[PDB]
Amino acid sequence: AAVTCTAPVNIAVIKYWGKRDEELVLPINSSLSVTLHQDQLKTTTTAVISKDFTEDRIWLNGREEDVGQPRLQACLREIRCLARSCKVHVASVNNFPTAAGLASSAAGYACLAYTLARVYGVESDLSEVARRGSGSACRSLYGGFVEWQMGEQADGKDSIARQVAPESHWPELRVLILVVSAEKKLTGSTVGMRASVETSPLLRFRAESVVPARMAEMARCIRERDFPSFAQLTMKDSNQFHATCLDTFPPISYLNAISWRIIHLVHRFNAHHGDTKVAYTFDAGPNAVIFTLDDTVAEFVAAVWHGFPPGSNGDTFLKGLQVRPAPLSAELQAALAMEPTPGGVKYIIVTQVGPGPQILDDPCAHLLGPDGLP
Amino acid sequence: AVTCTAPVNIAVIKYWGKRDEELVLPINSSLSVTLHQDQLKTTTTAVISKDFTEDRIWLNGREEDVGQPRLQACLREIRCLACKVHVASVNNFPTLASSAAGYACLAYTLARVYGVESDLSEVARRGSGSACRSLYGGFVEWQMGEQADGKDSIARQVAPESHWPELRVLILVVSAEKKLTGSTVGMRASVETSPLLRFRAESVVPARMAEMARCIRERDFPSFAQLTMKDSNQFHATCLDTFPPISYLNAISWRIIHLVHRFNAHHGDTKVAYTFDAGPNAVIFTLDDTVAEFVAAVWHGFPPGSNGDTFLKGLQVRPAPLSAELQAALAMEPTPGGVKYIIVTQVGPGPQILDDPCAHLLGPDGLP
Repeated sequence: AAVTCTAPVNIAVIKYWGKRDEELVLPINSSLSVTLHQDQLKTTTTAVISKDFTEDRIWLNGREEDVGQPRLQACLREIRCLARSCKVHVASVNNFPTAAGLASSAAGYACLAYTLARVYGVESDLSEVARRGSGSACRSLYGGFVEWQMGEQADGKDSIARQVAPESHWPELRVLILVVSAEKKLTGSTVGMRASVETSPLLRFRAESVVPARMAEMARCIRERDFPSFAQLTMKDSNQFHATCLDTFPPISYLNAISWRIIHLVHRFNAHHGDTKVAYTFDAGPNAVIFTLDDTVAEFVAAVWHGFPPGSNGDTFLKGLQVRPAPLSAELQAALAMEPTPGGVKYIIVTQVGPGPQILDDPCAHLLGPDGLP
Repeated sequence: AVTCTAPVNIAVIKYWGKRDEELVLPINSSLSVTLHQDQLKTTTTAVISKDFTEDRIWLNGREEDVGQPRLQACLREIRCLACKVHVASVNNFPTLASSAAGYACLAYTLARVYGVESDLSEVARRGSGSACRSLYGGFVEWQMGEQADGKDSIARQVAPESHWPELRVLILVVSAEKKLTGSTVGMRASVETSPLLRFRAESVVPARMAEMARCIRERDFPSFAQLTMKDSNQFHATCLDTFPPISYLNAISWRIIHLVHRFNAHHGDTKVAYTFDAGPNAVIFTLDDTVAEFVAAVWHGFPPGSNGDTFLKGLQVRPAPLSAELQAALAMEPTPGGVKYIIVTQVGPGPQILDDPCAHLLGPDGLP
């Protein structure tokens, strides 16, 4: 009998950047993230076991990756090592474009750990299982606001994930992913964070005497639902992450011209309202992740539309949660003070805080057919 | 009736952030290289108007307000060292640190007009922080100082211009737009909001000053180059760690950066270095024997158009035809017009006194 689950992606507000152990995958600092809603973004994963299967084979979007990959190996190990009816088959897919944003690896391994976890009846906490596949994958194991504890034990056993606050905790929070125009071939995050660790004297200071306090401060902002404090912290930590990339040698560059016009749009927007109503955060690419409350989504989206008009359609420019087009104040439009960049923004994914991985209950949803694919 | 010229300089260990706004005192020391006045220079003529209504000043032919706070502070400071002066200035700096070159020249000229003993570090610093590093030639240091009265926050020569004859400097003037944030306001903002800047000044800069000095001393280019690049990068990192964040590097800046690393990688050695100030313009450091090839690399990366008739300025140099291997290694598609032009210079001497009677920027009045 096949089993199928779905998993979410998550956006780090206190960024994870740099490993202290590349083998067990342990971070030099802890991280705090927000789980996005599977209604909008998700990874579907189907697993089936045995009958003396034609080995262990895993499918992703179509291409039949290899089980030899050191990452899958480590993952397949943890689950099987935790199993205290042999061969396994897995097929997974997702609904987020490879252009969309990042955090696709985490989601994928989170769903992998969850699906297989229950293909063996593993009731245990499988953070370690997902972590070995993808560091930040453990944060996608719970819904709402999740932290990835760097861990203190060299055996990488306490470097797990824990919920800071459930989905229902902040019903008003909203998340926007602004997929920007970009050609620049980006350096990978695994390869790049390694170079930052080997060469960035500022990265060492960030982890030793900066993050710990920010983690605590951020957990506090979430419990109290203090947006301005949440927003500020998020921007300063996004900025510091990219700062350490610039301090790496050779320097790394993920933000492009569009990234900056957006950064500047957010600060001008906030200054006009004389209040921190919007926040931005960037991962290892130029796409912008925007955090804002439900009551300010429409006006802010109307603002990006003004700054980066798609060039007639409106269709597919807004995806996910429904946003009603709002008009722009003349004073607000002036405060933005920025000539438009047509096409600057490909499209906008609108979502909210979501739950942890889900278990499906429809046979028609299984990804693996009565044997293979589809 | 005195005319002088002063040079600009490029900091290799960046000065960024003050510990005292009024006295212009840094939170860390800095080291720069004095570029030759044969390529870039500010000319300043001061005349003690034995009797004219107030003090007047002209910059490139346009009269400015002698009431600017920095100008006055500079005036009071030197006028202290010892009357009723008229000043005129000009420079061949197309619209970098033209400000430091300006006060170093004003302080040096007036110093001669009033016949002030010596050491204009403080007079210059009060006009523009980095100006004090333009009072000496070669490789100069701006010691941050231990005294709160800031009398020991001055310039100190690390080596004369004759020390590294081979070193060359290129200034790639890039096409840019975004109204840049001024450096005074920018760095003040950094000191108030950037936690990485504090760590930079407390535990990084000090040691880097020592190694930079050691690289110059031993003419160890590759080490001098890497450190220069790492510090340019850390400066811009603390700018981004500022809240709101500050951005000086643009797309062309990054292409040039990538170009440099690729060039070095192809040759299996650090032969070129870049450093960026509060703007997207790139300052390149490289030895004399590799400028021709690097110039050709830039030309190929950013073709000037009109066969670059006015693409190369300063020290004459002909690009070296690029090999097919080098082009493939740089792996960069063309960016026509990316670089408006390249200025070629080298290490130069401190400010100079112009003995030619025909050089005065103003006769017995204040006009051409």
